[PDB]
Amino acid sequence: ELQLRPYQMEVAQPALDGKNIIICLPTGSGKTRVAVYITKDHLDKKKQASESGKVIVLVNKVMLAEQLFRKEFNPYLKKWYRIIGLSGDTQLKISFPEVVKSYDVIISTAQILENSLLNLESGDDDGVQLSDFSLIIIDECHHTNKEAVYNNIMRRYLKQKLRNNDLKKQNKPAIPLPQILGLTASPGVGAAKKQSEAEKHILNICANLDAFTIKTVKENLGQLKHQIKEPCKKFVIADDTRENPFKEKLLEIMASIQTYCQKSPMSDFGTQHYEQWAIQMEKKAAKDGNRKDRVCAEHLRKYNEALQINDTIRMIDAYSHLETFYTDEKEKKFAVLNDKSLKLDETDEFLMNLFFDNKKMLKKLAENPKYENEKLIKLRNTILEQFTRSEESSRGIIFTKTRQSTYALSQWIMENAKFAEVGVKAHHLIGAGHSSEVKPMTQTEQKEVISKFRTGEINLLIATTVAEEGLDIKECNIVIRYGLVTNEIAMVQARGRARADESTYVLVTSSGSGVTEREIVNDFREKMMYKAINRVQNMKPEEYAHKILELQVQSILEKKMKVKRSIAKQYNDNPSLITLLCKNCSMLVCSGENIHVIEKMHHVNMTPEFKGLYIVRENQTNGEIICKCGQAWGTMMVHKGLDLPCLKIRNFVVNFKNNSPKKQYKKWVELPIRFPDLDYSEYCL
RNA sequence: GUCAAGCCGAGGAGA
RNA sequence: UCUCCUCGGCUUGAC
Ligand SMILES: Nc1ncnc2c1ncn2[C@@H]1O[C@H](COP(=O)(O)OP(=O)(O)O)[C@@H](O)[C@H]1O
Ligand SMILES: [Mg+2]
Ligand SMILES: [Zn+2]
Repeated sequence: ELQLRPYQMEVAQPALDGKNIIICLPTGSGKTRVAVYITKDHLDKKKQASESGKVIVLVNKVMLAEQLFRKEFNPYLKKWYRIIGLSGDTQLKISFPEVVKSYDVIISTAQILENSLLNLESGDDDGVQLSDFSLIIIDECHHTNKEAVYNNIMRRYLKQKLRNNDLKKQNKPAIPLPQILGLTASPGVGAAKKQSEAEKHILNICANLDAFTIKTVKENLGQLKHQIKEPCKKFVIADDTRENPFKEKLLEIMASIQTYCQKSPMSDFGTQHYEQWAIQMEKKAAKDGNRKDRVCAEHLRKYNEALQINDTIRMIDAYSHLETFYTDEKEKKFAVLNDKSLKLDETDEFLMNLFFDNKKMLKKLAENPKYENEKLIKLRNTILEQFTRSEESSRGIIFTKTRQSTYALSQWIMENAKFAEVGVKAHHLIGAGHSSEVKPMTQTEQKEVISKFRTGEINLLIATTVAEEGLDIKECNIVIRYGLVTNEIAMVQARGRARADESTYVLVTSSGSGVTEREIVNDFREKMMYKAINRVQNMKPEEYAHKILELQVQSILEKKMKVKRSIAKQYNDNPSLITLLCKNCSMLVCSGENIHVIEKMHHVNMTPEFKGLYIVRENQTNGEIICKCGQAWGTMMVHKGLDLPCLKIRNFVVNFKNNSPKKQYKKWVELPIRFPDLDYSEYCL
């Protein structure tokens, strides 16, 4: 039933007899289909030889497992073989190693594999080896770089390859390694300023995958072009000539707080260097115990966030953001005040009497349809133009950086009627990150959105970086780029998603940022890498071989050194040689001896002395903890009945017993000293 | 069928 | 060395 194309045949041809190789063709050229044909050929070959053989497909995401368990492998190969798709959300029943030798055609998110490998290498948890396979197939090879996921697998593969080659000249017995087929669209250039460094990068990839060719289509090209096309590029620039009543109204507050602080930014309001200045200022102030300087740092950081979204989003969203923030703040203050406690503050009183007195005003200055936003009006024009031009023949995708962005966009495009009168149904899309003010999403919710859009029930999918790679849509036209430039790969992989006729690509930039600049940079890199590929394809085989062997050895030796600096590198097993203080206030909290651990992940104290100090701010089981001063400390945790209040070290501050170089660490794993697990013998009767 | 929390690794961007 | 964003994975719990 599965049908082929000609160029598919010629590009596949060498892989059909050994030849572990790489492929790169433009998006939507049957890469999956040619892979599927190679699967069928491989296994039929191994059976007609009466030999054993199995296949593992690797992706770098969680949708693609079921994407390709639904649409391309399973519908064609169900008859002759069993198939199974694995991800980070499919509740298995057996384990991974057992299904290595049960279903015979697997598909996996990557890290499942490496987990099982290092389990086989560390303990007796069953695990798996590479000799338990006959073929690895890869999608989106180009992530094979410095310390990525795929790279560890290929490091182990190359190590065993060199062992095989050392046994080539020492013994007869050697292990037959599995074949490797890599697929991509752009192997991509890793930050090279020239054509030659880019060539070197291609060779680094190819040696990190044990390649022999690339096999770009050149012969059967008319077939491609009559069958495949590209969109038309389009730039959309918009400049500001407004924002003096609102934006400057906030820069006013910034100057006011700085003149309350006596601290010079020495840079511009509304950027990242200003942020970094505030961050280091805060870290030093907490390293000094100085209040009045960390706190305006944190607030000015919030104002900078508000400005940076004001570069992208209306006044109203930032008003909402800081409304949530100071709402939480006043909640903490009232919770402290409402707990045999009488005291008042001077800083926080100043900040709040500075803000809330302008809260109503800024809400009044928020709602103004005149200067809503340049880029937003521009996309209104672009969108409505397209969705009027197509007459129900639309399928939309939108990209951006953050998620709060996406939520606001979906909300507001549900609000406005010019978008609803056309009936451009909308929904956003994100990866399962349980960290935001935003409400997170679920895997099943993601898949339902995929199905509703492929159904066409949604007309525009707002998507974060989960949606550059994959999402084999049947046919869509309109894709855009809301003020985002990362590299050449995101550009090309998004610019080729309109798998349909009369496709378009768009960028939406502000003139006050080097964005279209990097647009052109990525364009040049795209032109550059094809020339580099044409160079290496015409390379001599023996010279190619020598170079890839060099780079294999370089990758393996680099691992070893990165291992040498990580043998221990910090092994002071100093249990309680510290004191943890609060960070806002310089209030002592705990020592190291009262601390214990659960699950060898979570660090906690479980003594009444730490108990009778904090407050539980209400929304109910997982409660949030706060300080007496007003600092947030941690979250509750009900572990085996024990109501242990766990915390985050990033909120607290260090003070050693020896000489007190106060520091911040941002996470537990970084620091040297060790804490023990908690024997439950305590807290009994 | 629902929800919450924390931990870790990696990439990209910027400085 | 720092920051931001993003992604993938792992455990605990509650309905
Ligand atoms: N042999 C074939 N004949 C016709 N169309 C094909 C064939 N093989 C694949 N396709 C088309 O290719 C599309 C899949 O492209 P795909 O390779 O998944 O994109 P990407 O390369 O970005 O992963 C499908 O929509 C399908 O219609
Ligand atoms: Mg693909
Ligand atoms: Zn405190």
